[PDB]
Amino acid sequence: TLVKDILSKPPITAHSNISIMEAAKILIKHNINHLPIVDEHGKLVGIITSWDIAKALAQNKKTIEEIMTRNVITAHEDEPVDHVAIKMSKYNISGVPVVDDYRRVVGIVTSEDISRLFG
Amino acid sequence: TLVKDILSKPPITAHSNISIMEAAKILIKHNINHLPIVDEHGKLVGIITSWDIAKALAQNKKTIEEIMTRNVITAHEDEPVDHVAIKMSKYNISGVPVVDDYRRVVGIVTSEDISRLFG
Ligand SMILES: C[S@@+](CC[C@H](N)C(=O)[O-])C[C@H]1O[C@@H](n2cnc3c(N)ncnc32)[C@H](O)[C@@H]1O
Repeated sequence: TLVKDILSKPPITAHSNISIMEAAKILIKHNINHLPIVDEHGKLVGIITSWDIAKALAQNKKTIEEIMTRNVITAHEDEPVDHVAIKMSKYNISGVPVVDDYRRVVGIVTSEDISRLFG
Repeated sequence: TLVKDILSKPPITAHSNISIMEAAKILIKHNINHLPIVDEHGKLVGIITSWDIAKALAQNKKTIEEIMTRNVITAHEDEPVDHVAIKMSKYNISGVPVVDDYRRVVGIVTSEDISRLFG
């Protein structure tokens, strides 16, 4: 079971220059809790969840780039699913962006996406 | 093991008239993702998570009352811990406020609390 295999839908990403409100609107619109942030060239630079929306409000930040998590735990398109599951238990995270060798975001894998593949 | 036997900290609550930003500050300060909302008597009236903070910002809500979830599953201090775990699975929830005879909040049990004891 590789990752590039189990991807079912397009990636949803955002740029870092956007407001906290715009980011929140994106989460709600797509009903997602993980939003990979890409630069103007489509390359991964960070990640946002609803926790970071709360954190931005608490720290009085205006843009996503001031609050996004910059050390992103990722999976490779050619990576095995079990390794991703272990990554997610180890770091206690529930979503990992899937990247290629050029750092483009090809999708995202969640712990619900995985929950299916084990049960 | 009753609920009262596993509570390890005081309750953390907020009033319904506080701003979205002020609620967000409470979540971040205490590193919690569930915030029971109470009235002037301390009676449970709702609950918020960081997801609700995001929802509120997206919708330009001003206070917590405008976004809080009012349909809140609870536990009593004298309820078996296992019965709380059963509720979490049954209603697909991750945080259960613990209430007393006046419906005041005396603590909260989370999914992580359960996994730490019984995972
Ligand atoms: C308190 S931790 C708990 C993790 C929880 N699953 C969440 O949604 O955030 C919250 C932080 O995890 C970070 N985070 C979530 N997924 C991540 C990932 N794949 N790589 C790096 N950081 C991540 C987010 O930036 C957020 O600020």
